[PDB]
Amino acid sequence: ARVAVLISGTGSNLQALIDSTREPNSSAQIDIVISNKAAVAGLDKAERAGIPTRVINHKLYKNRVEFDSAIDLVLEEFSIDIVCLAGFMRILSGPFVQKWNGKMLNIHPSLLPSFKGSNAHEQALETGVTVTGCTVHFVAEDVDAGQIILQEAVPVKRGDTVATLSERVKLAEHKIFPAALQLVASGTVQLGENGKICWVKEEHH
Repeated sequence: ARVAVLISGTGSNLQALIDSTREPNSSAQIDIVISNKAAVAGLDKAERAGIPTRVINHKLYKNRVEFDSAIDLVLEEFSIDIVCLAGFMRILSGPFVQKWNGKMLNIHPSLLPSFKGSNAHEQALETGVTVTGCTVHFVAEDVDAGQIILQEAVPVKRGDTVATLSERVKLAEHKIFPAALQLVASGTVQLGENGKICWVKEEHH
């Protein structure tokens, strides 16, 4: 499967994803990284890795649909099969999300449905949970919404700060984002017609 990563900044987990695709039995290759913002660190990560990049500036388009159509055209040109969102900060239009239904993954630094929205590590600490985690899911129209592929529980430790909790969750993300991509890229996990996850036994051995 040919994979695009959409970013807006540092491309968190992008290196984890690249490294996983270089493993011997990978089902995925990262073929393009697209940012809506010029000269961000995630672009440099992609370029240093030899991966094509594009910048699509939302200010050059009249509205969200036209902007997202420009993203989709690049995806079409590069024959992309699967999109991963790695810190992408714009809300994708309904038409775009519908088109990519079941082929677009995002990650969130909580065990959804807990701690939706921004600042999930601070929300976990303020709430006083002892277990948090991260979640990889298919993207649906409501943000953080969409069917869950993988989750990993991560402990909150006595004394944690936002920084120490965030680095522990990030280590889990580095595990589950590539693992989820491989499941989807291999066809082991697909989104069924019923809109629920399907774990498929593949014909090819």
